[PDB]
Amino acid sequence: SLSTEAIHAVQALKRLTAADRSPPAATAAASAALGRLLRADLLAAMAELQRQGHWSLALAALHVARAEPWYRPDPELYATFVSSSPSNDPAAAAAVDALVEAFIEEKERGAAGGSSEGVWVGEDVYKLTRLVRALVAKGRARAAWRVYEAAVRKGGCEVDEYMYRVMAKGMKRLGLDEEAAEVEADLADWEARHLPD
Amino acid sequence: SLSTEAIHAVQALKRLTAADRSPPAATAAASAALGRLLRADLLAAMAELQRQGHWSLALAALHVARAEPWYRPDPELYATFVSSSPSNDPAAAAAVDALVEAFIEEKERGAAGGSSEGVWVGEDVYKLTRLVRALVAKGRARAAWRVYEAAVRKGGCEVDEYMYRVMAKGMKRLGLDEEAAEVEADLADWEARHLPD
RNA sequence: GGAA
RNA sequence: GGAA
Repeated sequence: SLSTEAIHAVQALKRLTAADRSPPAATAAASAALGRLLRADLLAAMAELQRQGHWSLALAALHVARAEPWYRPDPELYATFVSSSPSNDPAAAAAVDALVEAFIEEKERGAAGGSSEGVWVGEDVYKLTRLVRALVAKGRARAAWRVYEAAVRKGGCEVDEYMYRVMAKGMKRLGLDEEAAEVEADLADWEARHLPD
Repeated sequence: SLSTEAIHAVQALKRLTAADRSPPAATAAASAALGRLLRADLLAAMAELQRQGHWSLALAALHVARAEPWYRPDPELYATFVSSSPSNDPAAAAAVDALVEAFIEEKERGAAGGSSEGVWVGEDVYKLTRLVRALVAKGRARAAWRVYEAAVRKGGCEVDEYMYRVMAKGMKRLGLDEEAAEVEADLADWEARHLPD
């Protein structure tokens, strides 16, 4: 739920942008209304905006969160944005992809670039699977494939049958067959290492 | 709350109609009991009747309010009527629609018919969204669509993500799919103008 | 929140 | 479940 500190933060951001909805006035009100909010409250207000359908304003709270010190690239955080994005929206579709790009960049910008070893290894499987599954739902095939190819195939993050099953079905159901065949191959290799006899 | 002037106004209207409930005797008691009541008191008595379930009597206080000098077409005022209407009532369902018709007519009858420029532009988004959302709740799809098509699409009233989300889900959830697809299109166009990069 |  |  929302603390009275958060609910009022959302209220403010809306009353402010009520008069000016342009993108420059948005991040101005977002930064002002969600400026030094405790990690917990900021994160909540962000999801509260998503819930209400104010996606653009949620992205604003996302740019504010990035400028905070506790901000970390979270697969789940992004999954939310992907899920709460307007369907049948070419503009939004792009933002979703650009978002997925930001995530991977941020992730590999941390102690990566040559990390001993791996930004992606040790990543939360469940949360990562949620982002992927979410993208495959909105139909961002290419975008879903990039997270996989980067975190599982190149990133060396060990996932499970559930993850593969999601990607395999996803890619095959969104046209990317060469991709689907690869996922089935990775799984084949997975099942080879874990199956018994 | 109700002023002693209002509470007694409601009391009267009821005691009067108690003997005669017919529609002609209603507006007769409504006009008599709520005749020169201060804008504030009249409006309150109206909502008090709604609250009690006396919808027909609320409509009577609405016809009296229309004949007043301070009366203005208010999206919220109507939303109340739509909300307080008896569910599963074919008779009431019609009145709700006729009500929505009255609203748009009244709105465009003012300084409109060629206003430089727009009766609808500058309208209160929140209040307008409440009427729409209220109609979509009672399931008056066509009626909800008319307010949108007139105020947002033709009226040129600039709304937000929350408004679209309401209409998009509403139309799609009430059978009007062609309508829903259009709302998603308007939003797409909205998100194109306001999203970043 | 555009608020049993 | 990686959860109208």
